[PDB]
Amino acid sequence: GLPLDERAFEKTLTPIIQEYFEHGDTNEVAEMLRDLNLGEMKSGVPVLAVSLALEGKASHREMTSKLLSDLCGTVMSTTDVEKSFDKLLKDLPELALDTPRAPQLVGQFIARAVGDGILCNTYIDSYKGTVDCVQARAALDKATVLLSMS
Ligand SMILES: [Cl-]
Ligand code: NA
Repeated sequence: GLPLDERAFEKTLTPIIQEYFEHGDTNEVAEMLRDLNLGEMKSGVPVLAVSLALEGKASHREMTSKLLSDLCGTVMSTTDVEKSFDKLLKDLPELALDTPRAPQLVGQFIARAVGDGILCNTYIDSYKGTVDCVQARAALDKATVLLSMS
């Protein structure tokens, strides 16, 4: 349904993710998440990580895809991951204000998640003809293109 402690959540996880962009140890992030024992807010981690990476270096975005692959199956499930991308698609209109190419970059995050097997290959299809948001559509379309040339 609805997540709890969202505002505090962002305040607590942001420094942890930013630090990860520098040390590159996904196990450090995993330990912090085990300490927090997050409820449904588990799905909020990928969204925040992606959101911060969008405004960072291209290397941070690659490190983020790696983090998602590592965390899935350890501190969160594919179900949490799918919920995270659903949230990401919804936040796209706001994210694009700071990063115009956010849709395309989210497209790569989606393609990579499907490649790493943490996001079902039918995820994109399910949204085919169910999305009104042109930004979400652009992200899904970019993901489709990237997966065709995989
Ligand atoms: Cl393209
Ligand atoms: Na990934």
